[PDB]
Amino acid sequence: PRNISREESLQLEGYKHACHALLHAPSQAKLFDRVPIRRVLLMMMRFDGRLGFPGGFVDTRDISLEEGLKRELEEELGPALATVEVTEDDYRSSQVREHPQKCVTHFYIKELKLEEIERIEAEAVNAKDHGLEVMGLIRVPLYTLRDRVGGLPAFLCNNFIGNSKSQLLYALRSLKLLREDQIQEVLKASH
Amino acid sequence: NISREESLQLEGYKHACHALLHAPSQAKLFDRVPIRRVLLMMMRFDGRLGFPGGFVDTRDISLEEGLKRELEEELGPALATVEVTEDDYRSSQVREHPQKCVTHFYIKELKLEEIERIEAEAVNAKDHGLEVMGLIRVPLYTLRDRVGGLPAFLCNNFIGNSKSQLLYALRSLKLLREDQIQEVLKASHR
Ligand SMILES: [Mn+2]
Ligand SMILES: [Mn+2]
Ligand SMILES: [Mn+2]
Ligand SMILES: [Mn+2]
Ligand SMILES: [Mn+2]
Repeated sequence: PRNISREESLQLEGYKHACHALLHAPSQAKLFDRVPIRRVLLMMMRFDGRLGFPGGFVDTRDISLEEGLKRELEEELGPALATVEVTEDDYRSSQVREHPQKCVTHFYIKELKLEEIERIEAEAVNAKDHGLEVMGLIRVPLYTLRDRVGGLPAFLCNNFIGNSKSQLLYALRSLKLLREDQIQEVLKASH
Repeated sequence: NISREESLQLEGYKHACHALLHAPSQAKLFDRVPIRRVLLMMMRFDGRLGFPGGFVDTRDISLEEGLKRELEEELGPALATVEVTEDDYRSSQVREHPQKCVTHFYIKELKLEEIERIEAEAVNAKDHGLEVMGLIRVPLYTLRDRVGGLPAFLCNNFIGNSKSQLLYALRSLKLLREDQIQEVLKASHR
């Protein structure tokens, strides 16, 4: 999994493209009324039994990266996304590979209002892809519990698709949620 | 393992109840792979997968009344009308080095629409976004690559003897035979 710029990857020939987004919102809620949730981050159980971000393959000879993302989000997350514009401003990074297959993955990150996230969750059951490609929506625990494992560390022990584990860790950094040491720490507690 | 009447009068041990709710399904994945059955589990606040339910004080209302409560709390209001009776009981396990606990497992077949209504109102549960970070369905099939679906699913991080219990259910409901179950774990483990 290699880093590459948007413009450079879009000039490539014979590559498959995918788009995936992290939809997130701040929250004041405290787990057990003591542990702050801080922010809601959405991921999913996929048909293949792995955790992933919503999104999928985009044909760039046909539609833009944003256009492809939009369609796949509405299919996977549901009608509530018709009110949700993920634009070029939301674009973050692009990784490329040639093995097993020549594949470029794009990652977006988009902040929403809490009630937006909540509407998305409420309406996900009505998605075309519910109970098929998408087996359920999930929130990422951002805290470590007193036992030093429960929460994010333990969650990172789940089974992730492609580079999704790495994209999330990037977002944790990008959104200033965890310091590099906190991130390294979480990864150790995870074993 | 353990036993029900042997378990319910221990001494000091803490008691928990969890349930697998499931329904038959005609749906097919890529218009190819049958779903067969919809089985509910969840992502917990601690980052692990588990069944809904929780602790129930043995002296404070029956094992079923503990469960039904923890169900409405975690899965939501829809459950008030779910009837998780004594006949829905299935097993108990004893542990010690952890907290000394008795886990009671319950399997109850519902109608699909009922599962659908449970997933749809789950976002209204007292514990949505607190104890319960989201419901999921258990993929029962195995993909052409012979890893995706259930075997990949068993590599996720499960609480307690949650995995154990699920394997039990799959045999309990004649969903997979013992060798098929073994095939799945051998694919899973690697
Ligand atoms: Mn997808
Ligand atoms: Mn898709
Ligand atoms: Mn409880
Ligand atoms: Mn509970
Ligand atoms: Mn619980």
